[PDB]
Amino acid sequence: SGFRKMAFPSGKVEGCMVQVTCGTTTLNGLWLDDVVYCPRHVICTSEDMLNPNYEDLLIRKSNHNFLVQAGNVQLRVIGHSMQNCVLKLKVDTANPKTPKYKFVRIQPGQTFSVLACYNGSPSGVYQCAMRPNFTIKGSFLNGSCGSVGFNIDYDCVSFCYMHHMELPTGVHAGTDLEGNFYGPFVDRQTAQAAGTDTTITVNVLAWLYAAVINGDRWFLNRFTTTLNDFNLVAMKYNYEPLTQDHVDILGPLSAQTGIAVLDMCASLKELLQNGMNGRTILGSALLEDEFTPFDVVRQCSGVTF
Amino acid sequence: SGFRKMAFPSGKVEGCMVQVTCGTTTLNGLWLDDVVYCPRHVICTSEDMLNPNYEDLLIRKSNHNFLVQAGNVQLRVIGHSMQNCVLKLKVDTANPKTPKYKFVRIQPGQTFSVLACYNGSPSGVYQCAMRPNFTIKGSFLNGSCGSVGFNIDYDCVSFCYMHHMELPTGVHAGTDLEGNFYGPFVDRQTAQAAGTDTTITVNVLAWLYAAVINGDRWFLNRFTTTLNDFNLVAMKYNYEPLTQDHVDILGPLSAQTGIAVLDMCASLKELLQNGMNGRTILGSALLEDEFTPFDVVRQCS
Ligand SMILES: O=C1C[C@@H](C(=O)Nc2cccc(C3CC3)c2)c2cccnc2N1
Ligand SMILES: O=C1C[C@@H](C(=O)Nc2cccc(C3CC3)c2)c2cccnc2N1
Repeated sequence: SGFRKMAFPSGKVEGCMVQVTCGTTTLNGLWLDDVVYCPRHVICTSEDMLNPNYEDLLIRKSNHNFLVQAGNVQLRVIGHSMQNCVLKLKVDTANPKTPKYKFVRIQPGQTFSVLACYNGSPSGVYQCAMRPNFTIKGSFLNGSCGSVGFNIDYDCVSFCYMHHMELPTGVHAGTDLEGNFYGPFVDRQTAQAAGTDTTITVNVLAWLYAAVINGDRWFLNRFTTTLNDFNLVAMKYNYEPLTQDHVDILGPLSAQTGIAVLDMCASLKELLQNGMNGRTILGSALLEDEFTPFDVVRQCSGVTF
Repeated sequence: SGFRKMAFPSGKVEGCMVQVTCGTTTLNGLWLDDVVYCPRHVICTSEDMLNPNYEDLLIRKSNHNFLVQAGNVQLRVIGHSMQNCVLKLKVDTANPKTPKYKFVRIQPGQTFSVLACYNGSPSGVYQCAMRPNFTIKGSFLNGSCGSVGFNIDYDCVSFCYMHHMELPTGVHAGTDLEGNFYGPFVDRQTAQAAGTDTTITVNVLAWLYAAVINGDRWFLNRFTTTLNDFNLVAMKYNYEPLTQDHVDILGPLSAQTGIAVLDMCASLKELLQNGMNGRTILGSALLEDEFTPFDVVRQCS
């Protein structure tokens, strides 16, 4: 029993984290095979950050301007290039701890584990969702840039996120490992703001299924609904539309618990309209939207890595 | 900024997890140097579970009755002994991935990371606290026994928990790595039940200090309180007593934020009275009690 916000075990990623230094800037890099990946903003100083010309800053650098430290060992940089907003430093040694991996771009609503790091040293791991407004609600201080997010699908690490910056609201923005931002953000010091966020409906439903599986059933009711009626309610409460694909994805949980997705939608309708009436669900007084259907099934079935 | 329930990176522990089998029972063990630690109940059968006599079950076993698998490899067991409620299996290979480590017994309110494991392979990592009633609110299925809890302050892993069982209420009980249970529990399937659980007051206060550090002040008020009046009110909401030690421990957070500990106590009293009136603190609509003072300073500043 029990249901917790759970991250993937982080060991396979821990063996890839290094420190990257350029001038007076130190941040984290990801060392896979013979390349170190890190945010291209490592090459900027204070003045540069206001309006950087990255190609022009980069052409001025030699390999020896980038100091890469893996533990207590310096790696030799033998090449450098940029891909979108990530810098790729070719080094003279392949990482002997390189896991089986891929680079994947995730969709809003999908979850991943973040390994927060400082000076190339992993400090903490936590689970995040990519918000509908393409931010993440992370926990990051000065020095965390280049921290990465990932999933593990089998023995294969899927890297999906590299941390680039904090927005003024205190939420976080970054890129895939091919250097494309999630969201309408740019890597420069200027006023930027996230869009208004919405709640991830399919995930709330997943978590309601988790609650039922763990014995917490007070919110169930005799009623059902239709997709269109439910979506009018979702829109009113700043919930993402529920699609037929979402309904299909929750199919397993529906069959296991005997509660059809649109029956559970009728539960969720009532919760939005009436609140929780002083009760909790899985120890929370708000509706949790950072577990996917896959997360719920995985944790309520004991899958291993 | 931001504030998350954060676990330690699990890699140092992952490299120590093995599978232990005895008869038809398989669970997890922790392989450090040349010893594998696991719950002694691995040697029980169905019959045994109400009133096992562990010394009598153990004397009947040989080394070769214990199968230990580390990844794809069998380890050879060359010795065994029991210490309290843990079995220690001496094996013929020291674990080359053994981290710097120590065994520490923790007190209620302390937090740690759990690496949940099945068949000797890591499933997930999450953060837990030792509740005042000596249970933890974990996430554990059949096969999770022998999963461990730990902290990593610096490069040294401090092992503080090994998982043994789930109580009827769905909460979890286990031992330190010297095999002494937390709380009044025993490794038997007799009816046992945890004490009423209470809120960890010192941690709630820590987390209110975290909210102030992250720029949120809405819940403060102009009042203070004596320690004794605070405790008289807080007990009525099932909050643990706050002690002078706890007040001392909050001193650094007090000094960082400019808010005296007993003024923060006054804020908490009002929150218990009023609720949150549709607001949140660090993203929660309930008061959070699974961050320690030490955790707050580590994650914020
Ligand atoms: O998440 C973080 C990392 C880091 C940060 O946000 N840097 C940062 C901010 C704006 C723009 C840029 C770059 C693209 C041009 C980088 C930080 C420094 C100090 C305090 N908190 C944090 N939080
Ligand atoms: O945490 C867990 C592990 C495991 C469990 O609780 N085993 C267990 C229960 C009572 C007593 C004993 C031993 C000392 C005599 C062991 C379990 C089995 C089935 C369903 N859920 C779980 N949850």
